[PDB]
Amino acid sequence: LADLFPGFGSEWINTSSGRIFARVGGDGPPLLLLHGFPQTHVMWHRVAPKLAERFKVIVADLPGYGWSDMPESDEQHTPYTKRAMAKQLIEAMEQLGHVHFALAGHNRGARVSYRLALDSPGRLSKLAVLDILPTYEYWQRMNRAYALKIYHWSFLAQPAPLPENLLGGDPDFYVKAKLASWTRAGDLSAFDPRAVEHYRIAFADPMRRHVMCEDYRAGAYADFEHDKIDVEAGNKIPVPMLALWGASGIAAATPLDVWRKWASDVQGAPIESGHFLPEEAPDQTAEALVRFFSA
Amino acid sequence: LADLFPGFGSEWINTSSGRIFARVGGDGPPLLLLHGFPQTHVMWHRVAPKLAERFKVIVADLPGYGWSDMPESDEQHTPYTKRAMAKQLIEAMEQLGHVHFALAGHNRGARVSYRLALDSPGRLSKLAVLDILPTYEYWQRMNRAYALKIYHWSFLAQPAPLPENLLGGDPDFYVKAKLASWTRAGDLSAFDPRAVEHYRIAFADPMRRHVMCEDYRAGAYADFEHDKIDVEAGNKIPVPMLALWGATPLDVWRKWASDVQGAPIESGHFLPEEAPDQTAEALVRFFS
Ligand SMILES: [Ca+2]
Ligand SMILES: [Cl-]
Ligand SMILES: [Cl-]
Ligand SMILES: [Cl-]
Repeated sequence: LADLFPGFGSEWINTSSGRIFARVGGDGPPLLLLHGFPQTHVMWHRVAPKLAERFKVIVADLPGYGWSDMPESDEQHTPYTKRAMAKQLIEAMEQLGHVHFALAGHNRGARVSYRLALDSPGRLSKLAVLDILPTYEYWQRMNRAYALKIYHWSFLAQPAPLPENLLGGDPDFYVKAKLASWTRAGDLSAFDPRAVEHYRIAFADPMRRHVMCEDYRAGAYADFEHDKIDVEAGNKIPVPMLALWGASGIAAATPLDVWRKWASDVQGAPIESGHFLPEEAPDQTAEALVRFFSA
Repeated sequence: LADLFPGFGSEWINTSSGRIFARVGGDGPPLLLLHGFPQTHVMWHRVAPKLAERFKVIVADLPGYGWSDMPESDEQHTPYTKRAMAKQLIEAMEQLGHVHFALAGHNRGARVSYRLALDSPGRLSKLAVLDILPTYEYWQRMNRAYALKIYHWSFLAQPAPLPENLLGGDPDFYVKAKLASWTRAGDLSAFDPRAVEHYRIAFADPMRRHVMCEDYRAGAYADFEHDKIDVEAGNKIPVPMLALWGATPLDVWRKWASDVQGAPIESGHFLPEEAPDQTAEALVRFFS
């Protein structure tokens, strides 16, 4: 497996919940980057060099993903809830001496991020969320057309071992089809092939697949309940926020109008891209982030 | 593979779209019984005898299921639309000289059945549907709770080859899990193991699984649009109808049908296997 981060160090950070793997580079204000599904930390490899010119950049594998440890799950999927993930990443950042930091997330990693902002706003200087709406909003909008367009939220959330058994026959085919499907073009041309191999090797481990299923089960149950509490209470994130989305991404109204309901100081823009902003549109995504976190 | 229909013949019935396999038994007024997913005609083995006491009973594999031939599909999944399946079964019944008949269906076969009633009501003396609502109504209900409970409606409808690739790895586990998970008991104890083996064997064939996905693709697309035309027009089935359901559905069906009665049955989804005495008694009473 390639090293996609020239001159970044490598840390395995202890926490009460298990080790977090990270690459660490640059210097300046601390910025944590969180990937999602079906990826690992390496999906930031096109933008991290540019960010490292201005920030101390911490590129972490989510709890249970990549080279991070995999806690045993439970009947409420607790360790793979976004609440739990956020707590674990807070601990990992305190191990580095970072109690107040900037954060950018994509997909599951973005969900961790906004949940962190709702639970522990004082931890964050600023927050960016890439190509997502809140988990509550994804579920609320559910109807036939959404159910058919993006099916995997309900599929992976089926009780174990249904999705795990289905995914075990030909895992490579599933992971690669997902990666291609969510890009602008519908192919793998956006991705460095060495990055694709990181994703494929992760996905090839049944223990890593089970984590991804627990993640989505959390996404259907507890994470959705946690979000519902907030929206019904009228709680908004006070941390300055950026919402960046792909014009051909996954996230009627614009994602910016959705986020205004969840955040009292939010800006946003689309980028011409599928879901995978940092790989499909690296220059633009890096520029948007640098500008936001520096301003 | 066991013979679960004592005193029934076995016929291959010709149609413009391919052969329909059926077990045929009994004498008297004609009654067609249609299975659904992931089963075959054999799921009626517990109730067909009692019905054959009073009716000529035709137990048919749906187009593409079981031993019925598999018509070639197309980009709109046409031969696995309920409209097209109902046309095909009308032609099969004509080959027997039955142009006015009673019909009971379960799951996918219940959808063929209410579609046949909406399109060609003169074909039917009476109609029974088991443990379904109309396709349009499921889709209208498709919020977070329904997306979770009826996830397969979206998963099996994904474009080929996604569900076919996933189902090939361990088909036996998937078929057995669907069978179990929709019963009251949550296991396979309600089924005859011989019946289970018929279902497993059909499901083990990639071409048979492809047909199932084509059925669910029709279920998400054309079948939905056919139904939506009827609900937007205010069309109600005029045929005398019974809705049985596993323990309202009757209130739903009264919006779709002008002469409908209904009752719950103590059962999970698979009424004719989980609750064979109660289902047979209800069907015999209605169809008599
Ligand atoms: Ca330490
Ligand atoms: Cl989203
Ligand atoms: Cl770019
Ligand atoms: Cl059905």
